[PDB]
Amino acid sequence: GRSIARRTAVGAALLLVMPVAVWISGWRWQPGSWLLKAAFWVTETVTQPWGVITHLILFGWFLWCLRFRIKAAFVLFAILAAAILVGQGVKSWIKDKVQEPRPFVIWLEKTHHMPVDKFYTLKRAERGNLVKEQLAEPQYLRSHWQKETGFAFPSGHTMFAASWALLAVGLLWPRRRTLTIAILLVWATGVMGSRLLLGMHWPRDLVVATLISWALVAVATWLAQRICGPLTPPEENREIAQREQESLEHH
Ligand SMILES: CCCCCCCCCCCC[N+](C)(C)[O-]
Repeated sequence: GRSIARRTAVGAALLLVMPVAVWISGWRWQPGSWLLKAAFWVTETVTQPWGVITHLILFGWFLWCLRFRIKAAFVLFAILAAAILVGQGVKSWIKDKVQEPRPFVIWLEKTHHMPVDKFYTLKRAERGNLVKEQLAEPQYLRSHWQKETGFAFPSGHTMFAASWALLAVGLLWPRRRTLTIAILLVWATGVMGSRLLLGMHWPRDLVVATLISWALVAVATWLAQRICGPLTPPEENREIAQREQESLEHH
């Protein structure tokens, strides 16, 4: 019954573990040398460029594991899509009220001799264009800081990876390759870590995207299940049991 929502919850909490830990810890970012590249790979698996690859594969794969009760599965991926739309809607809509530095911006204004008092005594958009110019004077990492922003926004990356992971844990505990759960969990954590290491986000931001991710996934499961039909074990109790007893077979 409510079991999904239990697991989902637990999942959130689990994924809340690392960032709250970090958040409490007083850690700060600064230069290093090879980690940046791996973290950049991990974030690039969510960036779109590519993709859109991870996303589709996870989509279809989920649909396989989501068989039987697949009637709601599509509904589910529609709801998620809907909020996704809603998402890009709000994102693009307000870039006004942010006014917050990204971990690297602080180190920058410092390193570049920019009185913080004066730094915020200046405008709003001019600040951003100045961060752009200060960035202009590794390379790909610069490309990423430019492409992203001066101001820190919510974490899309976190939200996406975390929503996937949450979906994974929550709506399947009854096994289709539990490797999928463990992998989405570790991967999600890896994206969040990727954001931290790259001077992209403050730990609180990660915590919050994980929460948003939680609420989104929750509302989506409850609503998709409302109309019509849940998963729940599908007949697939017998089929999953049939795959379970195949584990001890050989003889
Ligand atoms: C900065 C990018 C804006 C993203 C818009 C909001 C995204 C929330 C969608 C999370 C759902 C991920 N999922 C489960 C469909 O894979």
